Amino acid sequence: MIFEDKFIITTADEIPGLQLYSLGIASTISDNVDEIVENLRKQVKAKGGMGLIAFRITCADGKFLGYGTIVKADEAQFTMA
Amino acid sequence: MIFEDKFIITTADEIPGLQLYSLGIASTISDNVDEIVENLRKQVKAKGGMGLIAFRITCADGKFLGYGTIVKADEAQFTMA
Amino acid sequence: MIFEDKFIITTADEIPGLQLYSLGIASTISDNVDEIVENLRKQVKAKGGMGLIAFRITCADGKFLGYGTIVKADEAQFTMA
Amino acid sequence: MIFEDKFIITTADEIPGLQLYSLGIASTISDNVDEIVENLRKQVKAKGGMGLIAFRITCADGKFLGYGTIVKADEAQFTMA
Amino acid sequence: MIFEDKFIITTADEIPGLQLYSLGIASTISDNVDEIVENLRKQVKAKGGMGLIAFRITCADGKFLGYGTIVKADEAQFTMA
Repeated sequence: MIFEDKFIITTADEIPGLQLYSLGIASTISDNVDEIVENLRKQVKAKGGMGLIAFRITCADGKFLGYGTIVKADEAQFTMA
Repeated sequence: MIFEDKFIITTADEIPGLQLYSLGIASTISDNVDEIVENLRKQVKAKGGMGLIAFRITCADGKFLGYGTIVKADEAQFTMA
Repeated sequence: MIFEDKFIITTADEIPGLQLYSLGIASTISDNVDEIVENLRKQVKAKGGMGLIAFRITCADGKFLGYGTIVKADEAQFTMA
Repeated sequence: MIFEDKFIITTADEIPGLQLYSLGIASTISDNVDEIVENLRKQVKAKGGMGLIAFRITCADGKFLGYGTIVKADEAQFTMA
Repeated sequence: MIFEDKFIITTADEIPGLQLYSLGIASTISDNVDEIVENLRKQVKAKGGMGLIAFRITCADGKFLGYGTIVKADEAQFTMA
Protein backbone atom coordinates (compact mmCIF):
# COMPACT_ATOMS: atom_id res chain seq x y z
CA MET A 1 0.00 0.00 0.00
CA ILE A 2 2.39 2.74 -1.17
CA PHE A 3 3.10 2.30 -4.91
CA GLU A 4 0.57 3.67 -7.43
CA ASP A 5 -1.41 5.55 -4.73
CA LYS A 6 0.09 9.07 -4.66
CA PHE A 7 -2.49 11.29 -6.44
CA ILE A 8 -1.60 15.02 -6.66
CA ILE A 9 -3.71 17.88 -8.08
CA THR A 10 -2.31 21.40 -8.65
CA THR A 11 -3.75 24.49 -10.37
CA ALA A 12 -1.58 27.06 -12.21
CA ASP A 13 1.65 25.35 -11.10
CA GLU A 14 4.44 23.27 -12.71
CA ILE A 15 5.96 21.15 -9.91
CA PRO A 16 9.56 21.77 -11.08
CA GLY A 17 12.12 18.99 -10.48
CA LEU A 18 9.85 16.31 -12.06
CA GLN A 19 9.80 15.11 -15.68
CA LEU A 20 6.14 14.88 -16.76
CA TYR A 21 5.00 12.75 -19.75
CA SER A 22 1.68 13.43 -21.55
CA LEU A 23 -0.80 10.53 -21.31
CA GLY A 24 -3.65 12.39 -23.08
CA ILE A 25 -6.37 14.78 -21.86
CA ALA A 26 -9.22 14.00 -19.40
CA SER A 27 -12.59 15.81 -19.21
CA THR A 28 -15.83 15.07 -17.29
CA ILE A 29 -19.04 17.13 -16.85
CA SER A 30 -20.85 16.90 -13.48
CA ASP A 31 -21.62 18.79 -10.23
CA ASN A 32 -19.68 18.67 -6.93
CA VAL A 33 -15.87 18.85 -7.14
CA ASP A 34 -15.69 15.57 -5.18
CA GLU A 35 -17.38 13.72 -8.08
CA ILE A 36 -15.32 15.51 -10.74
CA VAL A 37 -11.98 14.96 -8.95
CA GLU A 38 -12.94 11.43 -7.82
CA ASN A 39 -13.88 10.63 -11.44
CA LEU A 40 -10.58 12.04 -12.74
CA ARG A 41 -8.51 10.25 -10.07
CA LYS A 42 -9.91 6.87 -11.18
CA GLN A 43 -8.76 7.85 -14.72
CA VAL A 44 -5.02 8.38 -13.90
CA LYS A 45 -5.10 5.67 -11.21
CA ALA A 46 -6.53 3.23 -13.77
CA LYS A 47 -4.34 4.58 -16.58
CA GLY A 48 -1.28 4.63 -14.30
CA GLY A 49 -1.07 8.44 -14.45
CA MET A 50 0.23 10.62 -11.60
CA GLY A 51 -2.44 13.31 -11.21
CA LEU A 52 -3.81 16.36 -13.10
CA ILE A 53 -2.00 19.65 -13.85
CA ALA A 54 -3.84 22.98 -14.23
CA PHE A 55 -7.14 21.59 -12.89
CA ARG A 56 -9.14 24.73 -13.76
CA ILE A 57 -12.93 24.20 -13.60
CA THR A 58 -14.13 27.82 -14.16
CA CYS A 59 -17.73 27.05 -15.20
CA ALA A 60 -19.74 29.34 -17.53
CA ASP A 61 -23.26 27.92 -17.95
CA GLY A 62 -23.83 24.26 -17.00
CA LYS A 63 -20.39 23.46 -18.48
CA PHE A 64 -18.47 21.74 -15.64
CA LEU A 65 -15.76 20.02 -17.73
CA GLY A 66 -12.82 19.97 -15.30
CA TYR A 67 -10.32 20.10 -18.19
CA GLY A 68 -7.00 18.58 -17.09
CA THR A 69 -4.01 16.77 -18.66
CA ILE A 70 -2.76 13.45 -17.23
CA VAL A 71 1.01 13.25 -16.71
CA LYS A 72 3.43 10.47 -15.72
CA ALA A 73 7.09 10.48 -14.61
CA ASP A 74 9.64 7.87 -15.75
CA GLU A 75 10.80 5.17 -13.31
CA ALA A 76 7.30 3.72 -12.76
CA GLN A 77 8.65 0.58 -11.04
CA PHE A 78 5.19 -0.80 -11.96
CA THR A 79 6.06 -2.34 -15.36
CA MET A 80 9.38 -2.31 -17.25
CA ALA A 81 7.36 -2.37 -20.50
CA MET B 1 12.54 39.65 13.35
CA ILE B 2 8.75 40.11 13.13
CA PHE B 3 8.04 39.65 9.41
CA GLU B 4 4.67 40.62 7.87
CA ASP B 5 2.37 38.80 5.40
CA LYS B 6 0.18 36.13 7.09
CA PHE B 7 -2.19 35.85 4.08
CA ILE B 8 -0.69 36.68 0.65
CA ILE B 9 -2.95 37.21 -2.40
CA THR B 10 -1.24 37.44 -5.82
CA THR B 11 -2.60 37.37 -9.39
CA ALA B 12 -0.15 35.52 -11.65
CA ASP B 13 0.93 31.85 -11.84
CA GLU B 14 3.10 31.03 -8.80
CA ILE B 15 5.74 32.44 -6.40
CA PRO B 16 9.23 31.29 -7.54
CA GLY B 17 12.01 30.96 -4.92
CA LEU B 18 9.64 29.12 -2.53
CA GLN B 19 8.70 25.42 -2.37
CA LEU B 20 4.88 25.33 -2.61
CA TYR B 21 3.02 22.12 -1.60
CA SER B 22 -0.70 21.54 -2.37
CA LEU B 23 -2.87 20.15 0.47
CA GLY B 24 -6.20 20.41 -1.38
CA ILE B 25 -8.29 22.59 -3.70
CA ALA B 26 -10.36 25.59 -2.49
CA SER B 27 -13.60 26.83 -4.10
CA THR B 28 -16.18 29.42 -2.99
CA ILE B 29 -19.12 31.28 -4.59
CA SER B 30 -20.33 34.74 -3.45
CA ASP B 31 -20.15 38.51 -4.19
CA ASN B 32 -18.00 41.37 -2.84
CA VAL B 33 -14.21 40.90 -2.90
CA ASP B 34 -14.05 41.42 0.88
CA GLU B 35 -16.28 38.37 1.55
CA ILE B 36 -14.79 36.30 -1.30
CA VAL B 37 -11.20 36.95 -0.12
CA GLU B 38 -12.08 36.42 3.56
CA ASN B 39 -13.93 33.19 2.67
CA LEU B 40 -10.78 31.77 1.04
CA ARG B 41 -8.35 33.20 3.63
CA LYS B 42 -10.39 31.41 6.32
CA GLN B 43 -10.56 28.19 4.25
CA VAL B 44 -6.92 28.49 3.20
CA LYS B 45 -5.45 29.12 6.68
CA ALA B 46 -7.94 26.76 8.35
CA LYS B 47 -6.23 23.97 6.39
CA GLY B 48 -2.70 25.30 7.14
CA GLY B 49 -2.27 27.31 3.92
CA MET B 50 -0.44 30.70 4.06
CA GLY B 51 -1.27 32.34 0.71
CA LEU B 52 -3.45 32.02 -2.42
CA ILE B 53 -2.30 31.99 -6.08
CA ALA B 54 -4.30 33.31 -9.07
CA PHE B 55 -7.15 35.29 -7.45
CA ARG B 56 -9.97 35.39 -10.05
CA ILE B 57 -13.46 36.89 -9.55
CA THR B 58 -15.65 36.85 -12.70
CA CYS B 59 -15.00 35.97 -16.37
CA ALA B 60 -18.14 34.52 -18.00
CA ASP B 61 -19.91 37.67 -16.77
CA GLY B 62 -22.19 35.57 -14.53
CA LYS B 63 -21.69 32.33 -12.56
CA PHE B 64 -17.97 31.97 -11.76
CA LEU B 65 -16.15 30.77 -8.61
CA GLY B 66 -12.85 32.46 -7.70
CA TYR B 67 -11.29 28.98 -7.47
CA GLY B 68 -7.89 28.75 -5.78
CA THR B 69 -5.44 25.98 -4.80
CA ILE B 70 -4.18 25.94 -1.21
CA VAL B 71 -0.38 25.70 -0.84
CA LYS B 72 2.25 25.78 1.92
CA ALA B 73 6.08 25.65 2.04
CA ASP B 74 8.15 23.75 4.62
CA GLU B 75 9.85 25.85 7.32
CA ALA B 76 13.07 23.88 7.94
CA GLN B 77 12.05 20.35 9.02
CA PHE B 78 13.28 17.81 6.44
CA THR B 79 10.62 15.45 5.03
CA MET B 80 13.15 12.61 5.44
CA ALA B 81 12.39 12.34 9.17
CA MET C 1 16.09 10.64 -23.16
CA ILE C 2 12.51 10.47 -24.49
CA PHE C 3 12.29 12.46 -27.75
CA GLU C 4 9.10 13.85 -29.35
CA ASP C 5 6.48 11.30 -30.51
CA LYS C 6 3.77 12.50 -32.95
CA PHE C 7 0.83 14.77 -31.91
CA ILE C 8 1.09 16.18 -28.35
CA ILE C 9 -1.51 18.30 -26.51
CA THR C 10 -0.80 19.87 -23.09
CA THR C 11 -2.58 22.53 -20.98
CA ALA C 12 0.26 24.83 -19.84
CA ASP C 13 2.13 25.93 -22.99
CA GLU C 14 5.71 25.11 -21.91
CA ILE C 15 7.54 21.87 -22.84
CA PRO C 16 10.99 23.31 -21.95
CA GLY C 17 14.03 21.93 -23.83
CA LEU C 18 12.39 22.46 -27.27
CA GLN C 19 12.63 25.46 -29.62
CA LEU C 20 9.01 26.38 -30.46
CA TYR C 21 8.39 28.46 -33.63
CA SER C 22 5.06 30.29 -34.18
CA LEU C 23 3.21 29.21 -37.35
CA GLY C 24 0.17 31.45 -36.69
CA ILE C 25 -3.06 30.86 -34.75
CA ALA C 26 -5.84 28.25 -35.16
CA SER C 27 -9.50 28.52 -34.10
CA THR C 28 -12.48 26.17 -34.59
CA ILE C 29 -16.08 25.97 -33.25
CA SER C 30 -18.20 22.78 -33.01
CA ASP C 31 -20.30 20.65 -30.58
CA ASN C 32 -17.79 17.77 -30.43
CA VAL C 33 -14.40 17.61 -28.68
CA ASP C 34 -13.22 14.63 -30.78
CA GLU C 35 -14.26 16.49 -33.96
CA ILE C 36 -12.49 19.69 -32.85
CA VAL C 37 -9.23 17.83 -32.10
CA GLU C 38 -9.49 16.06 -35.48
CA ASN C 39 -10.45 19.31 -37.26
CA LEU C 40 -7.47 21.12 -35.70
CA ARG C 41 -5.20 18.09 -36.31
CA LYS C 42 -5.84 18.43 -40.06
CA GLN C 43 -5.00 22.12 -39.57
CA VAL C 44 -1.76 21.39 -37.70
CA LYS C 45 -0.76 18.22 -39.56
CA ALA C 46 -1.18 20.33 -42.70
CA LYS C 47 0.99 23.08 -41.21
CA GLY C 48 3.60 20.60 -39.92
CA GLY C 49 3.06 21.97 -36.38
CA MET C 50 3.80 20.01 -33.17
CA GLY C 51 0.53 20.03 -31.18
CA LEU C 52 -2.12 22.20 -29.41
CA ILE C 53 -1.29 24.20 -26.26
CA ALA C 54 -3.95 25.46 -23.83
CA PHE C 55 -6.82 23.66 -25.61
CA ARG C 56 -10.08 24.50 -23.78
CA ILE C 57 -13.75 24.10 -24.80
CA THR C 58 -17.05 25.39 -23.36
CA CYS C 59 -20.01 26.52 -25.51
CA ALA C 60 -23.61 25.48 -26.31
CA ASP C 61 -25.21 27.64 -29.03
CA GLY C 62 -22.22 29.67 -30.29
CA LYS C 63 -20.52 31.39 -27.32
CA PHE C 64 -16.86 30.58 -26.56
CA LEU C 65 -14.98 28.06 -28.75
CA GLY C 66 -11.67 26.15 -29.03
CA TYR C 67 -8.46 28.11 -29.72
CA GLY C 68 -4.67 27.80 -29.48
CA THR C 69 -1.34 28.84 -31.02
CA ILE C 70 0.44 26.54 -33.49
CA VAL C 71 4.14 25.77 -32.86
CA LYS C 72 6.95 23.86 -34.61
CA ALA C 73 10.54 22.85 -33.76
CA ASP C 74 13.65 22.76 -36.03
CA GLU C 75 14.28 24.88 -39.14
CA ALA C 76 11.17 26.40 -40.79
CA GLN C 77 12.47 25.35 -44.23
CA PHE C 78 12.18 29.09 -44.98
CA THR C 79 14.99 31.67 -44.60
CA MET C 80 15.28 33.88 -47.72
CA ALA C 81 14.40 32.06 -50.97
CA MET D 1 13.52 63.73 -13.49
CA ILE D 2 15.11 60.67 -15.12
CA PHE D 3 12.12 58.41 -15.89
CA GLU D 4 11.96 55.61 -18.52
CA ASP D 5 9.84 52.80 -17.01
CA LYS D 6 8.33 53.43 -13.52
CA PHE D 7 4.85 52.72 -14.92
CA ILE D 8 4.59 49.15 -16.32
CA ILE D 9 1.43 47.29 -17.45
CA THR D 10 1.44 43.62 -18.59
CA THR D 11 -1.52 41.58 -19.88
CA ALA D 12 -1.33 38.25 -17.98
CA ASP D 13 2.40 37.57 -17.52
CA GLU D 14 4.91 37.98 -14.66
CA ILE D 15 7.65 40.38 -15.84
CA PRO D 16 10.56 38.13 -14.79
CA GLY D 17 13.79 39.83 -13.63
CA LEU D 18 11.89 42.19 -11.27
CA GLN D 19 11.06 41.66 -7.59
CA LEU D 20 7.34 42.46 -7.14
CA TYR D 21 5.80 42.97 -3.66
CA SER D 22 2.01 43.02 -3.11
CA LEU D 23 0.75 45.91 -0.91
CA GLY D 24 -2.95 45.21 -1.58
CA ILE D 25 -5.46 44.50 -4.36
CA ALA D 26 -7.16 47.22 -6.48
CA SER D 27 -10.63 46.96 -8.07
CA THR D 28 -12.91 49.52 -9.80
CA ILE D 29 -16.26 49.25 -11.64
CA SER D 30 -16.72 51.47 -14.72
CA ASP D 31 -17.01 51.47 -18.55
CA ASN D 32 -14.42 52.44 -21.20
CA VAL D 33 -10.89 51.04 -20.79
CA ASP D 34 -9.45 54.58 -20.92
CA GLU D 35 -11.21 55.40 -17.61
CA ILE D 36 -10.33 52.02 -16.04
CA VAL D 37 -6.59 52.31 -16.83
CA GLU D 38 -6.51 55.97 -15.72
CA ASN D 39 -8.50 55.11 -12.56
CA LEU D 40 -6.10 52.30 -11.58
CA ARG D 41 -3.00 54.29 -12.63
CA LYS D 42 -4.00 57.08 -10.22
CA GLN D 43 -4.63 54.37 -7.58
CA VAL D 44 -1.33 52.64 -8.29
CA LYS D 45 0.89 55.76 -8.47
CA ALA D 46 -0.95 57.28 -5.49
CA LYS D 47 0.19 54.27 -3.43
CA GLY D 48 3.75 54.65 -4.78
CA GLY D 49 3.36 51.35 -6.66
CA MET D 50 5.21 50.39 -9.88
CA GLY D 51 2.37 49.43 -12.24
CA LEU D 52 -0.41 46.81 -12.64
CA ILE D 53 -0.08 43.08 -13.48
CA ALA D 54 -2.79 40.86 -15.04
CA PHE D 55 -4.93 43.02 -17.35
CA ARG D 56 -7.30 40.29 -18.56
CA ILE D 57 -10.54 42.27 -17.99
CA THR D 58 -13.30 40.32 -19.77
CA CYS D 59 -15.43 42.00 -22.46
CA ALA D 60 -18.41 44.15 -21.41
CA ASP D 61 -21.90 42.62 -21.23
CA GLY D 62 -23.88 44.31 -18.43
CA LYS D 63 -21.78 44.21 -15.23
CA PHE D 64 -18.12 43.15 -15.64
CA LEU D 65 -15.06 44.24 -13.60
CA GLY D 66 -11.30 44.76 -14.17
CA TYR D 67 -9.65 43.45 -10.97
CA GLY D 68 -5.87 43.82 -10.56
CA THR D 69 -3.14 43.43 -7.90
CA ILE D 70 -0.92 46.34 -6.80
CA VAL D 71 2.83 45.59 -6.79
CA LYS D 72 6.08 47.55 -6.28
CA ALA D 73 9.81 46.73 -6.63
CA ASP D 74 12.64 48.32 -4.61
CA GLU D 75 16.18 47.64 -3.35
CA ALA D 76 16.19 45.24 -0.36
CA GLN D 77 12.90 44.55 1.47
CA PHE D 78 11.21 46.73 4.12
CA THR D 79 13.88 47.95 6.59
CA MET D 80 12.27 50.39 9.06
CA ALA D 81 14.81 48.92 11.51
CA MET E 1 20.73 42.95 -37.10
CA ILE E 2 20.62 39.32 -35.89
CA PHE E 3 17.16 39.74 -34.32
CA GLU E 4 15.60 38.30 -37.50
CA ASP E 5 12.27 37.60 -35.74
CA LYS E 6 10.21 40.83 -35.51
CA PHE E 7 6.43 40.22 -35.57
CA ILE E 8 5.40 37.38 -33.20
CA ILE E 9 1.94 36.39 -31.90
CA THR E 10 1.69 34.31 -28.68
CA THR E 11 -1.52 33.11 -26.95
CA ALA E 12 -1.11 32.27 -23.24
CA ASP E 13 2.62 31.49 -23.60
CA GLU E 14 5.52 33.54 -22.17
CA ILE E 15 8.66 34.09 -24.30
CA PRO E 16 11.72 33.83 -22.00
CA GLY E 17 15.14 34.70 -23.51
CA LEU E 18 13.84 38.02 -24.93
CA GLN E 19 13.90 41.47 -23.30
CA LEU E 20 10.35 42.87 -23.73
CA TYR E 21 9.54 46.60 -23.23
CA SER E 22 5.98 47.85 -22.56
CA LEU E 23 4.77 50.44 -25.11
CA GLY E 24 1.16 50.50 -23.82
CA ILE E 25 -1.94 48.32 -24.32
CA ALA E 26 -4.20 47.76 -27.37
CA SER E 27 -7.92 46.88 -27.43
CA THR E 28 -10.36 45.88 -30.21
CA ILE E 29 -14.15 45.28 -30.08
CA SER E 30 -16.10 43.72 -33.01
CA ASP E 31 -16.58 40.38 -34.84
CA ASN E 32 -14.46 38.52 -37.44
CA VAL E 33 -11.01 37.44 -36.25
CA ASP E 34 -9.42 38.71 -39.49
CA GLU E 35 -10.48 42.26 -38.54
CA ILE E 36 -9.36 41.88 -34.91
CA VAL E 37 -5.88 40.54 -35.76
CA GLU E 38 -5.40 43.00 -38.65
CA ASN E 39 -6.46 45.81 -36.28
CA LEU E 40 -3.80 44.84 -33.70
CA ARG E 41 -1.03 44.05 -36.22
CA LYS E 42 -1.57 47.47 -37.82
CA GLN E 43 -1.63 49.03 -34.32
CA VAL E 44 1.42 47.09 -33.18
CA LYS E 45 3.58 47.53 -36.31
CA ALA E 46 2.41 51.15 -36.70
CA LYS E 47 4.05 51.86 -33.33
CA GLY E 48 7.16 49.84 -34.29
CA GLY E 49 6.38 47.21 -31.62
CA MET E 50 7.66 43.60 -31.62
CA GLY E 51 4.51 41.48 -31.19
CA LEU E 52 1.41 41.02 -29.01
CA ILE E 53 0.84 38.88 -25.87
CA ALA E 54 -2.58 37.38 -24.92
CA PHE E 55 -5.23 37.32 -27.73
CA ARG E 56 -7.67 34.40 -27.29
CA ILE E 57 -11.18 34.63 -28.80
CA THR E 58 -14.76 34.28 -27.49
CA CYS E 59 -18.39 34.95 -28.49
CA ALA E 60 -18.03 34.48 -32.27
CA ASP E 61 -20.59 35.84 -34.77
CA GLY E 62 -20.83 38.71 -32.25
CA LYS E 63 -18.70 41.34 -30.46
CA PHE E 64 -16.20 40.53 -27.68
CA LEU E 65 -12.84 42.16 -26.87
CA GLY E 66 -9.43 41.51 -28.51
CA TYR E 67 -6.57 43.11 -26.55
CA GLY E 68 -2.93 42.54 -25.58
CA THR E 69 0.23 44.30 -24.37
CA ILE E 70 2.51 45.96 -26.95
CA VAL E 71 6.14 44.90 -26.36
CA LYS E 72 9.49 45.76 -28.00
CA ALA E 73 13.02 44.37 -27.45
CA ASP E 74 15.85 46.93 -27.60
CA GLU E 75 16.84 47.76 -24.00
CA ALA E 76 20.06 45.79 -24.64
CA GLN E 77 21.83 44.23 -21.61
CA PHE E 78 24.08 46.03 -19.09
CA THR E 79 27.81 46.22 -18.24
CA MET E 80 28.82 43.86 -15.41
CA ALA E 81 29.61 46.55 -12.81
